[PDB]
Amino acid sequence: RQAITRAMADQARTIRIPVHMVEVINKLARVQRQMLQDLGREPTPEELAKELDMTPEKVIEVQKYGREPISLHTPLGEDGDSEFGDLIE
DNA sequence: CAAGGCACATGACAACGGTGTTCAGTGCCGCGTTGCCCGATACCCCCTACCCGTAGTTGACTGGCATCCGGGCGCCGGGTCGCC
Repeated sequence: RQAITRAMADQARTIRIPVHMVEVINKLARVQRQMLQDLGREPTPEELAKELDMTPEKVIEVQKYGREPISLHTPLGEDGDSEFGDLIE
């Protein structure tokens, strides 16, 4: 499990995330999932911040850092021929 | 009636008038040309806060994934095993 999780942290995401940011983001994600499961509603950012014990600015920071790129070579969907990489200047 | 004698003016004669130049000197009064003076600015230091990588964590826990069909259409071209 150690080797597998190290590999997932260090080689899964297109934009590399440090291992301890990786555990921070997965911790906040799983606990937020628990918040949704308990309260049955999207938790407010301040409540999440206190649950994580960090301040809201770190919450927003890791939330924004925990994304993944979208591929240009995808159909635009407006038309089959068109692709996303041919619409951004 | 002709010749000789005195008045006023006249051909030049310099020297003043008044004013315009001259090289000359020295300033007069504006730009500059430079010594300070500071003032700010780049650039060494020390401290700790936090990012990021490495290394453990012992009941047991021993093979996955969901595919894929209504192209359609034809040809090439090779493989592939029956055929006698």
